[PDB]
Amino acid sequence: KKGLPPGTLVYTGKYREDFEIEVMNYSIEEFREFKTTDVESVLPFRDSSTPTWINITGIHRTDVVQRVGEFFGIHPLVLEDILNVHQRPKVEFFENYVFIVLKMFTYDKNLHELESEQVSLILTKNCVLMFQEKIGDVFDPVRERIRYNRGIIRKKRADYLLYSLIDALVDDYFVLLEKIDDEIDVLEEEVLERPEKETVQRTHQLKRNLVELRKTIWPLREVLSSLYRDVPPLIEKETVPYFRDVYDHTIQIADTVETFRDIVSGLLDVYLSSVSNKTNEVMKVLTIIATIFMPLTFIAGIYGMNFWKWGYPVVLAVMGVIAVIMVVYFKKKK
Amino acid sequence: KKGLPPGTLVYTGKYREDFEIEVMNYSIEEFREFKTTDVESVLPFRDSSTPTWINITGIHRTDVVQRVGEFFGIHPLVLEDILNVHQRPKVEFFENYVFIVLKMFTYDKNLHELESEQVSLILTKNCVLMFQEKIGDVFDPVRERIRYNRGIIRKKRADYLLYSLIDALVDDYFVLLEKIDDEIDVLEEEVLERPEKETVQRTHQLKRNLVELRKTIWPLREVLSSLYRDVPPLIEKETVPYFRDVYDHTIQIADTVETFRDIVSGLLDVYLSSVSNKTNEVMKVLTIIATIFMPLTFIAGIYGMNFWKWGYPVVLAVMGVIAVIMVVYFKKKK
Amino acid sequence: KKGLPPGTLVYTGKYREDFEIEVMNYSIEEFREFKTTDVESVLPFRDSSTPTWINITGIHRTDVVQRVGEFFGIHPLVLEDILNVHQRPKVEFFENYVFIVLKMFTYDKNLHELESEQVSLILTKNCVLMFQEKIGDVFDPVRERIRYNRGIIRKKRADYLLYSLIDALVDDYFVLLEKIDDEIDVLEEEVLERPEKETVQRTHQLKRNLVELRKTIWPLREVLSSLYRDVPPLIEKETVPYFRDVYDHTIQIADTVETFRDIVSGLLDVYLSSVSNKTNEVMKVLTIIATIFMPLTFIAGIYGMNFWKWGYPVVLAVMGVIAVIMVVYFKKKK
Amino acid sequence: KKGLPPGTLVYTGKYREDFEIEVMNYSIEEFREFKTTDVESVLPFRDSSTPTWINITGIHRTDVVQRVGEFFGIHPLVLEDILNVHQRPKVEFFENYVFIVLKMFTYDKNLHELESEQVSLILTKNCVLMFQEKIGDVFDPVRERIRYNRGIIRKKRADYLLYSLIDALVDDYFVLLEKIDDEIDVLEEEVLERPEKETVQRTHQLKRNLVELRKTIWPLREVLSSLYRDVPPLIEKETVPYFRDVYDHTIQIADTVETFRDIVSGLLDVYLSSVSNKTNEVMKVLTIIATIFMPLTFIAGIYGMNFWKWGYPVVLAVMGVIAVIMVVYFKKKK
Amino acid sequence: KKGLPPGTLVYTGKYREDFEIEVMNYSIEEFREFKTTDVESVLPFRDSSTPTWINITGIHRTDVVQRVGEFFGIHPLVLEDILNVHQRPKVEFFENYVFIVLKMFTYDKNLHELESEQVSLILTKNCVLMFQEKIGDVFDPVRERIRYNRGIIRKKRADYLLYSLIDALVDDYFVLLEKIDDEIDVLEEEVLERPEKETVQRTHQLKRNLVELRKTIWPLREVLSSLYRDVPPLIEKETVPYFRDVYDHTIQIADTVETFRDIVSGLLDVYLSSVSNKTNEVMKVLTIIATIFMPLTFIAGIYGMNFWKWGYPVVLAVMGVIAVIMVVYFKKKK
Repeated sequence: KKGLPPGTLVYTGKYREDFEIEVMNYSIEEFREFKTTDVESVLPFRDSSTPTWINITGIHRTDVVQRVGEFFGIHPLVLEDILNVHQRPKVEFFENYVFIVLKMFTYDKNLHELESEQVSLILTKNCVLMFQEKIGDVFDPVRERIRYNRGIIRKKRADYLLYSLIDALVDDYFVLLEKIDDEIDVLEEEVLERPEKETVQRTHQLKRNLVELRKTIWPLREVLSSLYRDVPPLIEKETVPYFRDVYDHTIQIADTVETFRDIVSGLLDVYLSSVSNKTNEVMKVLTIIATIFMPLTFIAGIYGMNFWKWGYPVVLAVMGVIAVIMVVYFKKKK
Repeated sequence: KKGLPPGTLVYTGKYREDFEIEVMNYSIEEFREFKTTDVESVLPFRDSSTPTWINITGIHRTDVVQRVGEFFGIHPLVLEDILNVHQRPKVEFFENYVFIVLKMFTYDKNLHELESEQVSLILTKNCVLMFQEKIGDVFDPVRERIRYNRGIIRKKRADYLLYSLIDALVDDYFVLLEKIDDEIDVLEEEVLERPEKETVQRTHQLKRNLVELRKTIWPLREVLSSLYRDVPPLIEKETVPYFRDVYDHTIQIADTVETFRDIVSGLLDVYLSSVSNKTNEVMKVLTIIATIFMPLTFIAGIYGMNFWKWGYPVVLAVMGVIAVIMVVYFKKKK
Repeated sequence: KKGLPPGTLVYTGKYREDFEIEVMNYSIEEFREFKTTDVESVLPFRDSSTPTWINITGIHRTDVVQRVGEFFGIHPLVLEDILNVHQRPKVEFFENYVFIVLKMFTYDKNLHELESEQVSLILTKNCVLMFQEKIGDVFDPVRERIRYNRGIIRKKRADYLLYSLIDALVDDYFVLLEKIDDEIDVLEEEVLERPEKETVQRTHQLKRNLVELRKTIWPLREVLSSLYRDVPPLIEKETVPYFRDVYDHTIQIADTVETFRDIVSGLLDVYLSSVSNKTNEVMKVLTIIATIFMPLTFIAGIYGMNFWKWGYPVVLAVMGVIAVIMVVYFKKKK
Repeated sequence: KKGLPPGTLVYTGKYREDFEIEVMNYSIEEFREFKTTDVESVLPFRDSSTPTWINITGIHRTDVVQRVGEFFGIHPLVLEDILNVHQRPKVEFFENYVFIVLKMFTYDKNLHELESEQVSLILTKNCVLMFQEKIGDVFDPVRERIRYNRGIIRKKRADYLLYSLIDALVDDYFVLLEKIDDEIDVLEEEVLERPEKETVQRTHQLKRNLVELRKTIWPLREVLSSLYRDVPPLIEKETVPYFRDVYDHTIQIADTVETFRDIVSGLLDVYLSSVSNKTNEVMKVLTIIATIFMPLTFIAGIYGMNFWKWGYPVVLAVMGVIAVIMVVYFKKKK
Repeated sequence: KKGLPPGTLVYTGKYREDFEIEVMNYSIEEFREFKTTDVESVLPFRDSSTPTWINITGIHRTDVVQRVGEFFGIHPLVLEDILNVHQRPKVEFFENYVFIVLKMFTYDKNLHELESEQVSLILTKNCVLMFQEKIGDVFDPVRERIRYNRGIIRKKRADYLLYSLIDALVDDYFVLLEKIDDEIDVLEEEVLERPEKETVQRTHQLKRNLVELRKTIWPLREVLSSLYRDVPPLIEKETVPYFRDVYDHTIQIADTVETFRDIVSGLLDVYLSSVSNKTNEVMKVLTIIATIFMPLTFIAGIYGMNFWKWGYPVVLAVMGVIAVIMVVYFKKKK
């Protein structure tokens, strides 16, 4: 089911398994990280001048979110939507904090199905609050840039770090689609030249799969559309243009998914075609052999009477000619 | 049946049974409630210092609705659109009172097709006038929060009471959709593997019911559209943020309804794919036992002539060989 | 067959039968009504202080229309579109008069097909000029309101009179949809279960009707759209609220029509399903009796050899075994 | 081919046979017309204060168009867009003249498909420069209005001359669609009751043609859209109101085209229905004579044994009873 | 493999074969060109007072591109999307340099499916920086115009040279469409009257290839829509109108691809009719020879009784009578 209260902290998902707090504070020269299971050890990062990313992996522990929320000054309505996993990826704007909800898919090969967790992000002063349902993600390459000063992540502010985690999750969508395209191509070829039972079963799954994505990606476009024109954390022409490379990344997917659904729309029709092509050929064999073997067992049936003479190389000779008379007629359709 | 007069008080619904006036007045410290059949006793509540929730259930009583409209100061054209329950969910903005028309869906499981009542809301000064068609609703959580002081409902003003009732009403659609989801997931799956008579029947009703739903949800989103950028009795940064967690809740439902229709649209094309191959499976059996058994019923037919000697293990030997030649020939289509 | 002149007065319609000029002049207290064929007797009303409604039934009298225009002050371009019955319902806001083109459908039960007369309206100073193609209209209740002092038609000015008629015309469309709904709600039931010759025909005609209805209601809503954010003669806070109830009524219709088209769209798809299964109903009986009786007409055909002895109950015993072997095999499809 | 040059005068049309220049100059009481092959005899009509309609029929003569453009001061890009006939119907607003591209369709009756020529219209000081590819245009009624001095064509200025032609060009489309309506009204009838081989050959040509028009009419509507809210040469109190009845006329066309395409849309699906029902009619016949005459040819097959005696009217009595038993079973599907 | 780094420089295509730098510098009377394998030699062109076209064919050399970037002050984020060939055709606007990404199509005739290379363009001061993947392009007519001094390419500025290359590209899409046109116009025919196995194969591929085009031309028009109401380097009344004939052309393309997509849309609905019809032709032959011959193989079967006397011409007379009855009965279906 769903929820019924007015605005309380309740988890909706199904990852009541893991709990970690992977914080990675870093400036221009120094960086420190630690993976703890205590909130009192990570809260003081609030008024820290050094850019800090606070990852909480295991949002089943409600009280922890409430503890982090009441301290940072997050309004009740927002903290709820962090735990409510069936929410529409959105962008909420307030006076002192920016709130963003995102999704992260993980697809299984061969067996068709995809399940996702809700990655919640919040930007305040110099902090990036991250929220996951389960352990393990696709933020590993972002961690790598922090750990060994790769690129320019160390040089930049906190909102860049946000935009670094966003671009990396959008990068995962690329890989996701890149994994889907290879899964369509050959399996879509086996629709025309290998049509049977589960061939349709696997198709309806893809439509559902594609709808699943487009309904999650469609608002992702407007997510970045509202963040391009207003810019509350400003620092304009360094973060904003970097954001276009992420917007070009999101608009890319938008039309890329419409490409798959557009093809799979007319893909189910192709099935009936290659099946109807074999409907007629099974109708052909059945008709020819009834067209010629039916009159000949009929002329043998009346000959099978037993209550004029002549015929063995007389009737069975015209029986051989009439058999050829019907074969020639059967090449005005082949 | 439809209307004809210029704009009088006529009830078009078919619930002329129940009638009970329920009023719930509360402040930050006190709480009072009662259930009566007299309208004169609920009138002085118009100019109350403390927020008041006036629930008038069973509006088939024409003059009773009129009595409230005359006292509170509600324009006659609106009082018509309350008794007329076939209206499109809309939001009217007046200088004094706020008017909202909403729907409440009661869905019957297994046996398909749905019926709905019209919940009309009016917000003036510090009162919320609620108009229902029949006894029994989904606003019990609101009642439960007033009665035992749960959440923050007591602390806030009169407009929050409106938004509290709206949150409970919108949360019903979640369950409504969640019930339709479980009435498709296990029924759509059985469309391909178990296709029969009532399989096409209940398929078309879903198509009807989804359209019935989307044409009521589509304006229901727009009900909140004007209820965002205008907001006359504002109290801004208290109701507006709470509103957004209902606007993102109404969009979620709206787009989830689109997820439903899109799958059901091309669902009937899948049905023909489940038949096409099961038409050809009946074709393969009908052609084989006519292409192997027609030439052998013909050879026995010509051997039935009774007007060369030799064969019993000579002719049946070749009739068996020719029968095997057809087995090899029927393995270029499997 | 259409028009080619620069812009004069040619009646393109098909009702070249009747001609009557009905006039209803009323105030807050007095009321008069008279019917005449003399055009000279109905023109003095142009400068009348009291509101008046002039019905010009049967516009096939080209010269009569020319007389009214040159007197009331009607630009020839506007006069032309009135006799041009193949017009897109529109609203012209000329500096001194309001011009509105409309449509009125009368439906035939059982035997489908629809036809319309173009009801044109003009508001200037204190008079409403009405135009019809034939005798008979849906404006009977309006007359009943003026004659018997019903509602608030006597008390108001001349623009309300215009909106009274428009309210009546829209209310006609409400019954039309219900009549069409009742010609689908019960006819749809026999589309799936009684599949015959004309069953396909009516689907096409309803699709034709709904399009011939769509492209008349789609602009009809936009007629009021421009008539919403403008109104030159105005009296806003006394007309705008009234008019709105009609704009909510037309937007109800606009959606209602799209509701029908949406159902009837994939209604023909259902028809092939009501055939594919019914083809396989017959495919069963045809295959059964040739799969069990074809080897048995073959084993008895080879026993038709006359040129082993043994059995009457020796072969008929295996004939009963081989027959049952095909009865067991035919329960992997049922 | 299309082209490789930057912006030169190249003719990609295929009507290199005719060459005539027709000029009509008038004021209000006088008018002159002459057909000449010289361009130096028509150039001095640029500085003519009285309205001049210069028509250049057969633009294949490259340099002939250039001489007009060089003298009247036409910019290179437009000059090419006169000879390049594939151009998308557009309207160009420049500093000293108004340019308009319009298509004229010639429809072939019975035998389908249609070809087209490009008409170019340039409006300068007091001239309307017309361009054509072949002798044959729907501008005759305009000529006849000038010749016998009909309507009000004389009284007005130059831009009215441009609008007159356009109004007479739009009227051709009313007839053009009228010729398509009938090509559907009569042929679409015999689609459901005359299923041949080349029936689909013509149906597909409507799906080619209805696209051919809507790609030309779509810009046409918008060609007037911009010609509504702009109008540089002004005299709007007689030109703009006249324009409106050409704009509604161009909307009437656009709306009717998409009325046709929607009926033709689900038309082909109707064809499969009339085939699937007639597949059942043949399925009904093919089963009976194999459901009754397959077991009866079998009982005579077991009586084909010749290696009990009893009856002739005893066996044929049970052969006749079993046969009528199957006649009763065949009344559970009809 | 897709991208994972932050915003560095990596080639993503497949053509890591060639490397050529081609520079064309000119003015009113002068012209220069050369092919160098050294990058340092094409650097001082940035500050040339004369317009220059710098082509860097073979971008895979990351260092070469990086060298040009840091020299021209091109921001890394833009430089990425140059080597990142898997992008959306977009237009960027900076104060000093203008950037444009445009796809270029190469099509193989008869044997379907196509391949593309990304052409990057950077305009700054008086230079146009082109970025091809492989040797061979569509910029030949331009090179012809620069050397021989054809047209007005010499007389205009640097931005015109960018526009001269753009029109040369938009023109190639006309050639691409023309090929695909005849790859459909004649191939569409031979699907109805020539139905085969691989015929459905290429039908689906052109469904995809239309998406590949339209989902690349759709934003290729937006490239010019943004490049219309902007004009940073301007040169106004010279380039502004020139652009429009490149905009009108790219509109034509968009209106041409949608045309195919609308015809090829329901092209497979025709194919099921090509089956459905010839299914029933085969159904007619299968029924007749079982409707005339089956009741006569039954009479001859019961006449094959061996356990009345009379006729050879008494039975074969009624055999002929019944055979005729079935012939007359088959004239209610032809």
